[PDB]
Amino acid sequence: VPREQLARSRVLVVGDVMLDRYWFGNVDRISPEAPVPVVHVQRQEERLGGAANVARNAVTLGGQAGLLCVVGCDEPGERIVELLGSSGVTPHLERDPALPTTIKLRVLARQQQLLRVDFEAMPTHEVLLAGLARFDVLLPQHDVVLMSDYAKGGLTHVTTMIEKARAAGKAVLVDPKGDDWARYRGASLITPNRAELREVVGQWKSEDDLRARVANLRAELDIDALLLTRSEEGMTLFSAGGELHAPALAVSGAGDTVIATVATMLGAGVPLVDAVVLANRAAGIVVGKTATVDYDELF
Amino acid sequence: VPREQLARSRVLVVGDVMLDRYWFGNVDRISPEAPVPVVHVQRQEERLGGAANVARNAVTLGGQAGLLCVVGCDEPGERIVELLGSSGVTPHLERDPALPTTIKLRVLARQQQLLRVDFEAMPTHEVLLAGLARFDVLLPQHDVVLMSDYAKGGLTHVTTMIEKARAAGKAVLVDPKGDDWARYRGASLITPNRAELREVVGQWKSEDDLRARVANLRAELDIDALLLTRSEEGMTLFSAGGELHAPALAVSGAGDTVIATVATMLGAGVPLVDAVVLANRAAGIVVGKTATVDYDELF
Ligand SMILES: COc1cccc(OC)c1-c1cnnc(NCc2nc3cc(OCC(=O)O)ccc3s2)n1
Ligand SMILES: COc1cccc(OC)c1-c1cnnc(NCc2nc3cc(OCC(=O)O)ccc3s2)n1
Ligand SMILES: [K+]
Ligand SMILES: [K+]
Repeated sequence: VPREQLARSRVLVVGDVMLDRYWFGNVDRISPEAPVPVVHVQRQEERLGGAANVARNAVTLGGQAGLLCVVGCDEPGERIVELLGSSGVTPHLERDPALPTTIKLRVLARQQQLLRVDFEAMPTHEVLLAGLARFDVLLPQHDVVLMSDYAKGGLTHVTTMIEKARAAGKAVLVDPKGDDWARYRGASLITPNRAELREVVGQWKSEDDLRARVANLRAELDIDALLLTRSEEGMTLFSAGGELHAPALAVSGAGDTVIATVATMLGAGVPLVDAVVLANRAAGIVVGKTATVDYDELF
Repeated sequence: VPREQLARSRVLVVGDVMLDRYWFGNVDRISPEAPVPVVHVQRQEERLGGAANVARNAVTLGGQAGLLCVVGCDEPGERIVELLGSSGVTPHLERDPALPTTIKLRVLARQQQLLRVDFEAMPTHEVLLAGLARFDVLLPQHDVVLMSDYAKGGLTHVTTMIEKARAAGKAVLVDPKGDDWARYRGASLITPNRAELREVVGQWKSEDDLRARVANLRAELDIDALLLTRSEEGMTLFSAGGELHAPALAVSGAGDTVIATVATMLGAGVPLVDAVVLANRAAGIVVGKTATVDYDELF
């Protein structure tokens, strides 16, 4: 794929944005107030998480990406904005002064976690409808929409967003979250892993059992295709015209990398099966480094 | 004491400033990455700590207070500045862009601590000498100096500061920290508790044993008086002209309250024994509420 063909590939990433933050410290003593460790923090690292990382991958492959999401009026909010600007992602953020920007803080010492700390809230109804209005404006400016769900509240109106995108002839990719997929109704492609697929469809016993177990799930959800990631076993694309398997070639943030690759490819006008094939090579690489596959490495 | 007599009582608080911060959250699940709790934080509280709280008490009694200390060029730095301005304390901060502002973060859930997190560093030699220069300028503008030690690095040059203050006929009060008190040499009054006194002087068996155990410690440190706080047993002022005991009348931040009261009183020109007496009443109150005794309650 010419780097100028996918240069005009426009992907609109929509969903839950967050900041993955880490504190590394030393624990030498116990607190005088409680029977708990004391962590003298020596350094802090951070990277874009959630939908933000998904959008990060579309750019490094040579394409363009936009991020429709909600942040708060706080420090991590400012930080995401800065981190977005320095990664090539066009930001389309709604600000909720009452919302804390989603952040997952890990506290570590001796290369071991002691605690995880979350900051998160449900966006106000007012804010969500504002974003939905932005989606209307942003839709025509893009070739494919990517729904990155993390159950934080950003994809409350995903069903509506999907039906608007499909009505404009734009593909809708969904990175799932949870056991309720009724909201993903009408989506072009949905990309769960083996664990994620179960809780919706249950456990199975043969690729012929899994085969039909996927067929009806696609049939009752107006979902045209399902891309099942299987780690060691590779991927399987269940498209109603057939199936396509792709083995590995060699771990974190790989799910973000595969759906971003498929999205940016489709936007570049490359066929689905080819897009899925490329998503496998991109997958085989980021597991060898979070990471973002460049244009030079993929081809 | 007329509220206009102590209105012109000027206390220069010097030492380690910090921010006491608290996170209250809910813990419902275990992290997918580690066998550690996940704390969804719902609210945050904070108050001035260290030397800052000591300076806070001098103002609420009607007097004036100044704070010579070191903060960093960060968020908690800004926060202390704001918290100082809204408490009546004249700030005299040195900024160290390489230093993290000292903060003690408690994470809690279900009214129970899970972890404490510290941010702290040693001030650069350059910064410490800058502050010492400020002390020279600030000394004449005050009636009494208060050394609030927390072993964070702010009182590296305390011995010099003490000998300069005493040379100008200004009292020097010391709130101790640790087993090395050789640095407090030349101080007017030093205010440890029973636990703090031991590690320097060891354990004792009779007020006559403790009596002489204090006498020599005062004699080898050019320290004129020691105010021993004994909780339930009250206080004892060991001044070489005699002793003075003051029983309780009825818990946290009480040590800050007693030494602040003594300091602000001496600055108002009230005698030592009277100042110590008043420090007992101030003590008997804050244990009934951190807290700051007002002028209306003390008298
Ligand atoms: C995250 O991927 C792996 C993880 C473990 C072992 C692996 O194979 C040696 C892989 C791997 C490496 N390269 N290709 C493949 N095959 C296709 C893929 N399987 C997965 C599975 C993924 O997530 C697994 C999960 O969510 O548990 C994410 C991306 C891919 S891409 N799998
Ligand atoms: C912090 O004070 C108390 C703590 C526990 C019981 C108490 O008596 C009922 C007291 C208390 C209350 N009111 N007056 C007094 N007596 C004089 C004082 N003892 C202490 C002891 C202090 O700290 C004790 C420590 O550091 O462990 C701080 C201030 C005073 S003031 N003690
Ligand atoms: K990686
Ligand atoms: K109190």
